[PDB]
Amino acid sequence: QLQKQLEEANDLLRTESDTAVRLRKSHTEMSKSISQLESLNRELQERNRILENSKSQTDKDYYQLQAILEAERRDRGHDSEMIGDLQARITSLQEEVKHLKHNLEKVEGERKEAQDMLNHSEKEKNNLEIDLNYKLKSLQQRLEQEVNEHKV
Amino acid sequence: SQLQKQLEEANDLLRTESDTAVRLRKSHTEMSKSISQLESLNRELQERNRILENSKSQTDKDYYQLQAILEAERRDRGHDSEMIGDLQARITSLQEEVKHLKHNLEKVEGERKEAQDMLNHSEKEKNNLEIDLNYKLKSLQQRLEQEVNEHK
Repeated sequence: QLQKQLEEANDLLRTESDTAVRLRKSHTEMSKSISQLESLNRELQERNRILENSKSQTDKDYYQLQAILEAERRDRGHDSEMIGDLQARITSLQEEVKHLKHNLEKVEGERKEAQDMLNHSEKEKNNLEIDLNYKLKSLQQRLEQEVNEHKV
Repeated sequence: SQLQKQLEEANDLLRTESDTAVRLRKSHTEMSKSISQLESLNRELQERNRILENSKSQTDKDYYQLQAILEAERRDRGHDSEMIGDLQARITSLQEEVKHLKHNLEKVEGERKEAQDMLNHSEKEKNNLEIDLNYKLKSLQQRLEQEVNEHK
């Protein structure tokens, strides 16, 4: 009868106030978890902020070494210009040497011919002087030998 | 009809209770959404970190490659500098060979000129001598033979 109807509402009202205790326990554990998670996510957010700046710093250091590389290259470039100009100057000097040598030779040849002509002129003139000297004296001797023939 | 009011309490409570059992079933589904979205953000945040750490690490590797390019290419500058010195030496030798040839050419051409002058003096001295004597001998000879003939 009703004794079986209240013995039911008994077991039911029990499990209800029972599972209400379990829900309250459920909810105090989820309060505790979401609070520890809010304090953890705060940490991961900060390690990330740090990572980011870290990576951005690594970038700057890379770029900075590139800038140094591109300056080196700019200098190695001036060395190649310089080497090029020394080589060109060398080439020019060499052909100048060649040319001057060839001129030396030629002028040296012309000096020789000149000296040959000079020598011949001097010898020819010398022969003349030697000849005239003896012959003129030979005239003066022949006249002397007549004068002195009758000197008493 | 007094206990009928007690069944108005119970009825009314089994509705306020059946109602907060539905506000819960909804609350819990709204929370299992948040938590699912947090899991999302969390996998995303973890992804960025991974990419960050990887991009950062590839940059470190590239940095060391870059440094190696600097060292390698800086050897080719030690050689460039040794060359510039050698070509600078080859150039001073040549500038001297030129200085010396230019000198020799000036002298050898001086010698030529002088030999040409001496030759012109020499020919002039001789031909003046020959001309003068020729004239003086003519008169002396004629007048002697004016007499050698007036003998007969």
